[PDB]
Amino acid sequence: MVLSEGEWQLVLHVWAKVEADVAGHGQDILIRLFKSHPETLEKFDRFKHLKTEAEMKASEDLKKHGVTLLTALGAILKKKGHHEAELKPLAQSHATKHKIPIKYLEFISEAIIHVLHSRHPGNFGADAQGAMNKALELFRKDIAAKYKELGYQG
Ligand code: HEM
Repeated sequence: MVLSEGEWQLVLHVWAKVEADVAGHGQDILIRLFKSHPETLEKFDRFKHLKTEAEMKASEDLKKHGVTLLTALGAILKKKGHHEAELKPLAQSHATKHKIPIKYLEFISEAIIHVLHSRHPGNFGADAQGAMNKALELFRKDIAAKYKELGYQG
């Protein structure tokens, strides 16, 4: 798939707002993902034990990882499709070390879209959401193709 420049602009305009508070968006997203699909929490051996949203909100570690995650995702979006290099190390660790099924990447894509919609309704109308969705489908498709070359296709 190929996004047009206008779609990338809609994606990088709402991402510039996310970058005004990387840690808070990172937290929101991971929590939304763990509340919505609790099974994904089990993948994190470092967070697994957290029992409530209040415990999640108070975890410094979780908030630090959320920054790591968004930083990595942001560097991929700013490439505007030319992300081959960035994707390599990410696909290798999630497919071989962490073992993250494609289905989970769909779950966190849904969490990202929920959170932008709640925080940024004025910059995340229907067209901007269809473009973000197009950009995350691209990402998932390329990661899935790499998973396959690596021997996991999960
Ligand atoms: C937007 C999608 C994703 C991005 C950009 C992303 C990015 C990262 C980054 C940059 C790291 C650290 C370096 C490395 O291990 O590669 C990381 C680690 C990790 N990620 Fe992801 N990730 C994504 C989705 C997921 C999902 C959906 C899960 C699981 C439900 C997952 C589970 C983990 C785990 C288990 C670690 C290790 C955490 C720790 O250090 O103990 N990732 N991910």
